[PDB]
Amino acid sequence: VTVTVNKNPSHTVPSTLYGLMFEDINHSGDGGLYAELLQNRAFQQVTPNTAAALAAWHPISNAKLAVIQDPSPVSNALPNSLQFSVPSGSSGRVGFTNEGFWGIKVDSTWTYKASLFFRFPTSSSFSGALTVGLQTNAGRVLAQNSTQIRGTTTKWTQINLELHPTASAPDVSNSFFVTIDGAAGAGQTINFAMFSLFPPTFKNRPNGLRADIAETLAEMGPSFFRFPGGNNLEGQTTATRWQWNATVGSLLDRPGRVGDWGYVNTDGLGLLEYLQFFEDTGMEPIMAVWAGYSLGGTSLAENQLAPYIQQAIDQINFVIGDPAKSAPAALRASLGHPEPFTLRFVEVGNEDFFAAGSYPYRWHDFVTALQAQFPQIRFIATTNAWNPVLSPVPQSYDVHVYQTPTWFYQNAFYYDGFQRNGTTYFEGEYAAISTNANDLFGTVADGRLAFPTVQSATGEAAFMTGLERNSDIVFAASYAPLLQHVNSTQWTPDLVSYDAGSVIKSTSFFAQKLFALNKGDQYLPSTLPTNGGTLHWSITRASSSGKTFIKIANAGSSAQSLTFQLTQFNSVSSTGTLQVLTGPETASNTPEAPQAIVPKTSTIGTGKTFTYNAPAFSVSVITVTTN
Ligand SMILES: *[C@@H]1O[C@H](CO)[C@@H](O[C@@H]2O[C@H](CO)[C@@H](O[C@@H]3O[C@H](CO)[C@@H](O)[C@H](O)[C@@H]3O)[C@H](O)[C@H]2NC(C)=O)[C@H](O)[C@H]1NC(C)=O
Ligand SMILES: *[C@@H]1O[C@H](CO)[C@@H](O[C@@H]2O[C@H](CO)[C@@H](O)[C@H](O)[C@H]2NC(C)=O)[C@H](O)[C@H]1NC(C)=O
Ligand SMILES: *[C@@H]1O[C@H](CO)[C@@H](O[C@@H]2O[C@H](CO)[C@@H](O)[C@H](O)[C@H]2NC(C)=O)[C@H](O)[C@H]1NC(C)=O
Ligand SMILES: *[C@@H]1O[C@H](CO)[C@@H](O[C@@H]2O[C@H](CO)[C@@H](O)[C@H](O)[C@H]2NC(C)=O)[C@H](O)[C@H]1NC(C)=O
Ligand SMILES: OC[C@@H]1O[C@@H](O)[C@H](O)[C@H]1O
Ligand SMILES: [Cl-]
Repeated sequence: VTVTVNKNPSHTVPSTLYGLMFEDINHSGDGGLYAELLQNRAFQQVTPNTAAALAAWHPISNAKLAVIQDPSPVSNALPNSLQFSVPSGSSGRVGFTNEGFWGIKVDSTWTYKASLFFRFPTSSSFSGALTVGLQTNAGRVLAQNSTQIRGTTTKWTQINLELHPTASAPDVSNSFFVTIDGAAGAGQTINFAMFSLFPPTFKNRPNGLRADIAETLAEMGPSFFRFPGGNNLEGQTTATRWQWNATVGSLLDRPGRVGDWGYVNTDGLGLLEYLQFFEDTGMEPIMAVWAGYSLGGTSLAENQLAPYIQQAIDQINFVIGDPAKSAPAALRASLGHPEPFTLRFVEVGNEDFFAAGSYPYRWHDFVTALQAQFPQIRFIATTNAWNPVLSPVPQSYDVHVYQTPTWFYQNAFYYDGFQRNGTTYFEGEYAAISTNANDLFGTVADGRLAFPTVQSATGEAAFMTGLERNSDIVFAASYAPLLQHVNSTQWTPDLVSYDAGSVIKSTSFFAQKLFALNKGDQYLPSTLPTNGGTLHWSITRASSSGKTFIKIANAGSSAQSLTFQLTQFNSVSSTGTLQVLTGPETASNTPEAPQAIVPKTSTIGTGKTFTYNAPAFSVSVITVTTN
């Protein structure tokens, strides 16, 4: 096919076109992006005196463990304590371990920060060292530090100890430990609460993020971060919804919540930590507010909304408000960030098409209130576009689609026929998730993708060329889900996967990265691809530099030739760069082969005419300079 490139741009490409979608799913927050290494660190939202309250915790030697409703808890938010009892007659090493989130990476190049709170409920004569550390799951100690404690300490006391491993572990099958001398401790009980173990964090942020994952997200050049959901915003019930205020301040005062994917969220990754990450990466937020619906099917009545609308206002004021004018903004200032953060986009609920009966009044009441307080924010509706009819008329809709790879290339013209009437569209969740059109949300045996494939990424890339062509009305687009702990998965496929020690960048991740990093501010119209065809392209140009990015998706099984005609330009560089992602149709990056499919960069001859053969199942970016 001959592709003629117009020199005259048709529209400005939004700064926001490519970004990320985040919720805590697949242990993407706790166990993932949030750097805390101990699972069930503070016994949040568990039932005292149950086995499940002890999840991730194990005795050393003859230690007796129970999670109790402490008569004197460390805080109101953390009513549960670990009761650690040493039997009479004990000796040697007695204590307990935490297995982490399916392991803990122990790296001698890292300093770890351990902490805990303790008290003796019964004043005792105990006088001896409390040791914390890291051990292999065979009990081989790799790091340790200690401090003196006294049985007379009957009020909560924090211990803070650094840990320096003597050797890196050969795998992630390691645990955190706490021990005392069994003879010194014989017959005694200690209550513990609010444990933590951190590695070095991204940008050395206090209470920050896991470095390899954070860097991987930054590597993709995202422009926005949609958060905190997604389903995990909604709760199963009003009472279990995400609440911003429960996520800010001291970790002692964060109660955690049962999230929407089968596990407790600590809310250690809370609103301020999200905002700091955006500062650290240059992303801007697309922040959701809870909108009166939860996943059990309950809509709050219209005459019930006011306190929830106020909570949304409070949430936004925490982000952007003048500290002198609201308590949430004063709180932001008091936590060390008096300056407002950026916030241009707020999403009202999540997937309210499932609650489209009540969304008209919820949308109306939330948006009229929020727009009145925040006249510069653009509010995004979550129902299906234009059905039901909302008031006020939405400026934006969030469109989600989970489909087959084929659907994505067949639907690259999704936005071409939309009216240009002042509405913008956020493709806030999309992914090619299955090869089985008859059972998209099924099992792997029934065609569900365990990991993105070259087929899925190239189908998505074809669709993305349509997002970029239609970026006069498409302002933002994010794959979902973003992150997956391979040891605790509720949804596949996911953009980036990991275990306790390493990261897997998917085929889809590379398609995302190639689109986001090679994106000009000008859209250059070109010969249209065949609507329904497997071969797609989109061309943009950087106004300041003339860097011109030709993005090509071949989502099909046939190689396809493209001849590019740039004769309208005064000049075209004599060479360009080629970045190509390709491989067998069903190839994936997996924990066992994490670099099976990676992009390749080379230099090609260019000018006013050049020919490229786009391989079967490929994403290609050709970069030339044009003036
Ligand atoms: C985060 O902020 C919200 C908003 O203040 C807090 O939620 C509020 O919590 C109070 C205390 O639970 C709720 O009050 C109770 O209301 C019911 C029935 O209307 C009544 O039976 C009780 O005696 C009591 O008055 C209040 O309704 C609730 N508001 C909302 C919007 O949920 C929340 O507790 C804060 N979270 C943290 C961790 O600080
Ligand atoms: C045990 O932990 C303590 C407390 O973290 C470590 O002492 C700290 O060391 C850092 C680095 O020198 C200092 O910045 C802090 O001021 C120290 N605090 C205290 C209270 O001493 C100590 O180095 C650790 N020891 C081992 C063997 O890991
Ligand atoms: C932008 O264009 C779309 C497409 O015509 C409009 O969508 C229609 O909206 C009405 C209600 O307002 C519905 O009854 C139609 O089904 C919608 N059409 C389609 C194809 O979805 C939308 O109203 C326009 N918006 C503005 C702001 O002018
Ligand atoms: C976490 O997941 C990883 C990856 O799936 C598991 O490691 C794999 O385990 C299977 C079955 O034992 C092996 O055949 C693979 O060779 C392993 N892959 C790699 C890359 O090591 C790991 O065992 C899981 N961890 C836990 C605690 O369940
Ligand atoms: O990305 C996974 C889920 O898909 C959509 O149903 C939900 O918003 C999201 O939580
Ligand atoms: Cl398919």
